[PDB]
Amino acid sequence: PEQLYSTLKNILQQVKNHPNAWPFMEPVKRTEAPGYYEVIRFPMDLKTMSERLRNRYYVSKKLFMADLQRVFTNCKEYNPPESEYYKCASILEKFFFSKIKEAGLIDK
Ligand SMILES: CN1CCC[C@@H](Nc2cnn(C)c(=O)c2Cl)C1
Repeated sequence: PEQLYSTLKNILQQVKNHPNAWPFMEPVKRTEAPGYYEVIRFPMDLKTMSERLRNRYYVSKKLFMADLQRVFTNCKEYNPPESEYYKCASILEKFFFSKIKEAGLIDK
């Protein structure tokens, strides 16, 4: 557990401090995206992920990876490809992928 928790903490740290992480630091507000919570069925953001991680809710890598991936896929499904949010999501998603591959967390 201690090795996994250490790895996941470092990953989320690097992701949340990335220059393209800013759109994902807090949950999407209804007022800023009317209808978001109708069309995006499972919202996720990095504050929520930090709360879940700190609460020791991620006893497997799989939940953590799925939640973090969904931050980016939600963004890239909702927003226009030419939007800054979409572009940030694409960049940060690639960073995320590099971090999980670096840690040996991809399925063998
Ligand atoms: C709370 N708010 C702070 C600024 C950035 C924003 N991020 C959004 C907003 N709307 N939508 C639709 C998004 O996809 C994102 Cl990432 C979230």
